[PDB]
Amino acid sequence: IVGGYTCEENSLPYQVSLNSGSHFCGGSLISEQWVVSAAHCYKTRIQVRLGEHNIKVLEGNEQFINAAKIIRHPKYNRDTLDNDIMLIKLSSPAVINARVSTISLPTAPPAAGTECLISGWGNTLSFGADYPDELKCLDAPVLTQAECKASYPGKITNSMFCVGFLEGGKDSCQRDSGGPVVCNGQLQGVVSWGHGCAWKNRPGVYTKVYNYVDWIKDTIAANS
Ligand SMILES: [Ca+2]
Repeated sequence: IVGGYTCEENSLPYQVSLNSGSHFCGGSLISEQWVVSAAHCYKTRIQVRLGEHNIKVLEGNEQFINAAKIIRHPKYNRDTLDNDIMLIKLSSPAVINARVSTISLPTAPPAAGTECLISGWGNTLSFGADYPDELKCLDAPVLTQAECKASYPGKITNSMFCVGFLEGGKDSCQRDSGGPVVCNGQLQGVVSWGHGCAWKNRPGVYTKVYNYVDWIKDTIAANS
């Protein structure tokens, strides 16, 4: 997250870190045993880290649980990032408590102009890279589809929407990928891509979670 602030500790209890030696992506806990992330974050083995604030120091609220199933959307396109979403089934359920808990799936799409909360342990620089120890947060609005499309002409599919600031300065970034965009208490987006981070006319592009609620339901039911 570029241009954000350090979140209050364990104030986003649905935020997870995907770890494969180091942190590499975010995710969102949607039930005791299931996480939503980006398909481009797939690896064959993933450890999910819940209850984190400082990802470098064991503070006492962490739960580390291996992924048992890692299921990309079957229409994920690895060139265009169309359908950039995946589900992770934990090998055992997380213990739900004040510091680890779920985020609701969305009941409607978010309107343009809605203020959302984006979070993660991704890069904090617009040129180069620096990764933080503590979870970062960003308050940002949903942009119109026309703004999204004008920012990335020919690249915005029907699974994508934009959130951010066309003037630049504040955005998600590398290793925020897979993590949440929450608007009015519902998971509306998955951090997906952009050109650079926090550049003018290059807002973040996010997967439209609302478009996948039925897919999530069905996939979970079939893998239970
Ligand atoms: Ca920690």
